[PDB]
Amino acid sequence: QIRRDKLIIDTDPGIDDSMTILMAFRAPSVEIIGLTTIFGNVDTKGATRNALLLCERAGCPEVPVAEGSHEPLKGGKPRVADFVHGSDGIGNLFLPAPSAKKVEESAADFLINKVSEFPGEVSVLALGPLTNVALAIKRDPSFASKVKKIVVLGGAFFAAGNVNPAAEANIHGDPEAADIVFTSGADIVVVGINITTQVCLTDEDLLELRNSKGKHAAFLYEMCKFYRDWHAKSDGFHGIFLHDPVSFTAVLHPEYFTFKKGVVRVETQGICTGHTLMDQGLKKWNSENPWSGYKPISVAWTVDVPKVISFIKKLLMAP
Amino acid sequence: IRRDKLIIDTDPGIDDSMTILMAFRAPSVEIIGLTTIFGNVDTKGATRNALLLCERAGCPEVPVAEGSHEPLKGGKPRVADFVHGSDGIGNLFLPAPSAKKVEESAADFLINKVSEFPGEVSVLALGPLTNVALAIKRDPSFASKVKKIVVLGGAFFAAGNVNPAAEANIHGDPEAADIVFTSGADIVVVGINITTQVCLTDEDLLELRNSKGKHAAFLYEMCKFYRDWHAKSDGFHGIFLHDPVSFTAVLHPEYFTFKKGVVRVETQGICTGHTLMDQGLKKWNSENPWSGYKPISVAWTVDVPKVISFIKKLLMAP
Ligand SMILES: OC[C@H]1O[C@H](O)[C@H](O)[C@@H]1O
Ligand SMILES: OC[C@H]1O[C@H](O)[C@H](O)[C@@H]1O
Ligand SMILES: [Ca+2]
Ligand SMILES: [Ca+2]
Repeated sequence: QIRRDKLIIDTDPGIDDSMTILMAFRAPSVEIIGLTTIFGNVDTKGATRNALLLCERAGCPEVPVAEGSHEPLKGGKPRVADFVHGSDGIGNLFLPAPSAKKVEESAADFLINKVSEFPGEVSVLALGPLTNVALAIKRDPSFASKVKKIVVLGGAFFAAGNVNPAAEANIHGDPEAADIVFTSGADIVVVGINITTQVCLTDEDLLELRNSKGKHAAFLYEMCKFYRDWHAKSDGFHGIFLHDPVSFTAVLHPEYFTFKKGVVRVETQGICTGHTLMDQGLKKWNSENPWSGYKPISVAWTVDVPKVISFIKKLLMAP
Repeated sequence: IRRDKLIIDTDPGIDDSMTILMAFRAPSVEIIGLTTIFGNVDTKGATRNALLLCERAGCPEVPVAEGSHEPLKGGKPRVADFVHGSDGIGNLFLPAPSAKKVEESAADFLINKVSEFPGEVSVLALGPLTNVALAIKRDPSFASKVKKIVVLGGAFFAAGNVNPAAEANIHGDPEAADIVFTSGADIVVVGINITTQVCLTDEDLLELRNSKGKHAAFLYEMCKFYRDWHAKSDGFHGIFLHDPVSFTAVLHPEYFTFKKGVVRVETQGICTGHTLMDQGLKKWNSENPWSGYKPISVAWTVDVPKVISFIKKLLMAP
């Protein structure tokens, strides 16, 4: 009935990625044109397996799943967040293998091809390390102008990281890729954990979800048991933060946030590897520095927490 | 009254000069020496200004010990002459002092005084931390014997002032700052996240010039250049009070709140000079560069009216 905006989700499912993907398949204003997978919460092969299973669970096994890079741009087999998302990446449910199969092309080929087929039409929601997006940008200098918005869940702006004091997980997963994306000149919107740690579902909210008429309520509640237990052990919070679902909310309802423009750079070496730092442009520097001359991006600054929670709950609890 | 022994390590420097003159007039403080470092001006220029400040305050007997001419990594340091003027005091070009520096380097002066009075000597660090790091490396007992080190430096979850990542003192010597912060000494750090909240407007500066303050004319004259830099760079008609706020933390810690946490400094890459604190509110799954070190105190909030009132009272005192 209503106009659908084309969206590619680049993801490492992942418990909150899974919640976001299932919400996105239910959003009537969205047309998911594909899922592109990356490592982080689980190895890339595990992320592809979960993405194919989510397409089957949502009743859309025809939605293409394109497998991305198995390692960051600097190389090396990545250590994955199995202590947060379980050994299978979805809270240790150990589900049977999907029947649907991934497409032949890589995530980077898929991103380039779709953006070239529908110029200015396709937005990218990046929910994991930015390796595939950086590969597309490096391979295609016209990608930045052809893509619509790139909404990124990543970074920690003037706030503690979540892998260590300096870095947020997605950026730490591939700092070089994040620096390439943020300096690409594309229309980028970054939602850091400085924003998403303000948006939580309590144990009571999780029980409300389990008791709801939500299409995937049972599955969402089961995955969230492991996820909630990690938040209790590590952050001392009884419930879960909503990271990937808040970035999806910034795609559909940017009016629930305020944004600041600024050049963003990523530290790629030393103790602060993975740190994201924005130059707001409020001070005139005496000399040039690593933030000089780049095109600024939009950084989520404040969030209307009740409006975001209401929107997420509505999609999760929808029959 | 009983006076707390204090060594001021400094790169004077316009706000360093304001702080030094305030410290010489504080009855609860005994300034046992000034140790100089580069930053706002080359070390030789900082020594010249420190000796001139001792003369101006009527205490030319106060020892001035010259410190390192370069940061620990070596090479000629960048000087903030665009902020503090070519002479480091706002282009006043005043005659050189009669008083002379002592023979001992700043690092050896710090070591010797701390060893003479274990647990009793405090250090107020107003510039890059090179001399303090040299004292820690040269004397393994220094960190345990110094009473407290109060540092004006860093930017905690806030923009730097040399570039988006780094505050000037830390950027001046990142390796030295990392040595000081991981030394295990009783350290208190006051970052520019705190001091950019404390300002003197053009009206406050005029009130100072028109006051009966002992050093009012000199302070106002130095601040002309300083204020012009703030107008051009920060878009603020007035000055921030950086070094005087750290001195206020020494005398009136009750005007601030502090958080404990391990602090590390980035020494390479685009974020060279960045200061980052681990608040310890999250249990990490595995060890990281903030693990295992002794935490330090980081100034977190400030009662701005109380700090401004204290600084103004000291600056305007006859
Ligand atoms: O730091 C949070 C992010 O890392 C993981 O990828 C989570 O799913 C989320 O995207
Ligand atoms: O960044 C401010 C500091 O740098 C300079 O040394 C100033 O005097 C102050 O100490
Ligand atoms: Ca994710
Ligand atoms: Ca100083």
